[PDB]
Amino acid sequence: AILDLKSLVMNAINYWGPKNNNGIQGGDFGYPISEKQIDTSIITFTHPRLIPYDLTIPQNLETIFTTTQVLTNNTDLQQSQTVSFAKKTTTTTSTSTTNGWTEGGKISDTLEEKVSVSIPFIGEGGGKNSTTIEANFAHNSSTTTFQQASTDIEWNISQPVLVPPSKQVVATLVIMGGNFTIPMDLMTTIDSTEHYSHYSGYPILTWISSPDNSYSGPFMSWYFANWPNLPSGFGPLNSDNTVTYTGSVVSQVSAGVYATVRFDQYDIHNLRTIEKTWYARHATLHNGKKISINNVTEMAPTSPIKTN
Amino acid sequence: AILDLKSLVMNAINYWGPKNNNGIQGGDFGYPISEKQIDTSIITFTHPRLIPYDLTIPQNLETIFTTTQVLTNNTDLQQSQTVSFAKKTTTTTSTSTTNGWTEGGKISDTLEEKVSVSIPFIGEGGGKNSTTIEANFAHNSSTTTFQQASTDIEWNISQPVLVPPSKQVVATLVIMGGNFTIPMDLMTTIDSTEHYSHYSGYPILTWISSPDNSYSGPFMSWYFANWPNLPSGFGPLNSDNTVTYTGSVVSQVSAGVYATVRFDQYDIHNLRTIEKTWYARHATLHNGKKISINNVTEMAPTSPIKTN
Repeated sequence: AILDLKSLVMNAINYWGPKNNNGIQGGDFGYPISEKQIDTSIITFTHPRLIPYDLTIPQNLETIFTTTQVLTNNTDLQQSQTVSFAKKTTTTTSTSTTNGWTEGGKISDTLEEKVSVSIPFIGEGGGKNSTTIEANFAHNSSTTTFQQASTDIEWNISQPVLVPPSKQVVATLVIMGGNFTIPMDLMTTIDSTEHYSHYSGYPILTWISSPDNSYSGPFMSWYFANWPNLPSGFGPLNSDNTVTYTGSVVSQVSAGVYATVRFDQYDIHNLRTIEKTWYARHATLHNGKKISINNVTEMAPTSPIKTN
Repeated sequence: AILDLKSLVMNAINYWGPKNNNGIQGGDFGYPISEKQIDTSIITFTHPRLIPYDLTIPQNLETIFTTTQVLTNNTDLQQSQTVSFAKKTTTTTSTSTTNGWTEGGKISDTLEEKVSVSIPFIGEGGGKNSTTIEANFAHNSSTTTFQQASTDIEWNISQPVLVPPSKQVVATLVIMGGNFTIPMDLMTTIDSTEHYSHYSGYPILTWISSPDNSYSGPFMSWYFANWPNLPSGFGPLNSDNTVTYTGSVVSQVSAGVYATVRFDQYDIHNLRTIEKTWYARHATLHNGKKISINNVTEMAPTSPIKTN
């Protein structure tokens, strides 16, 4: 859920109050306190670290783009022609918080960063492969509301094709992509714009004002970290006197994963019939790398004998 | 357990054999094959990555070292005397494999590296703290046998002490340490010293010799990665045609975590009775950092009022 830090601070203050006065020397804060004696706006959250869980179970892809180039040789000699595709697609991510935080119900500003994520995938023959994908992720620790982000990828596939005389070669670019749900831990460090240092530094999560408002006293992170019902997601006191909270996001990513080119040869005088179909030797991944076409089609690799 | 890769390769070869001859073109390998037709010694394991799980549940410490320095002022004036401790201790780790690998029962050579590990700990008042510890870890992917390593740490604690006339101040260094069980995933990449490339590169896990031994054929990682009973710990085929295996270690670490100094004041003419006990303002961590003494003793921090 979205934890309110103002409430928890108020719960901690009201727990320590009658027992040690929150370490404040003197004063009549009238416990329990009302949310007017308090201003938690001085609390800072470190910009969150996003830790993707690395997907392990291979997924099925489907065709998200197909296009064609036509190469013709109506000459007397074998020609060397290059097939060149350049296609921009857009990887899309939408992200909701499962376990987030705010301070006094506030809604913070959506942030956006690049995250490397593991993408295990199933080639067309059912072959199993492993790659990584870099994408833009938007997140908001303060709502469950989905935050969208987008990333532009260009697929550049170029290679030479050997076209015989009076043949037509048709090159078909196919882009395979899928839909992945990546859960990520979301990591933040609770600090403050103000400290009660003096012997060593302690973030002040809130000054506690007297009911008449004349004087005040500081509420230090020490009392928050050692509060016996501090929730499960808060870490212990760091060397810093800061406290780490670890929340959660669930992200959904929709990305092209790999591209192949298929060649189909025809004789220019009957274009109804394929003479010869073959694949480019390499499929191209989202991240630009080249892998063997056997990893993603129904052909197994193959070798002759070696007679020593 | 310790998986033998020679067996699994042999199981894969004997699975594919009758079906496609392991992609080898021609030849009568007599399936099933015996372990003489095969030499898996060409298989390489990438030097393992060790991924520590970050301990979350705070632990109790005990006193692993205590020593004293005695400061005396038998002069007429307040003196400024520095107390200086330099103590070498040794962090010890012992590590056994839960899920490891070898090739044909071989026992590889124990390796040793520095790993940063999370150490949550309970101060003397029951306060909860978070630090990190860098230690040497020895591991062997091929046995369950414990591998020990050791790391030398110096504790340097120096500060000035204010000693009144005709007082004795006794400074007591206390080092608190504990015993932590860190489980770690162990990560390796199966490659080969030999490749059947030719269209793209495939590690050869083993040449398969004819029964008469005249000729042979290569067994490529493709057949291993797509073998329907490949075990659960192997990842899919990487872009590299390598296969990632992820095993496990369980490590036990015994380390000092923090040091404090307590001062006890006496009058030099009765040394049976403490006048005044107080702490150095800071405890010192294993990694050299300084944290407030309140995080690790039974004293809560404290502030006066501020009258605006």
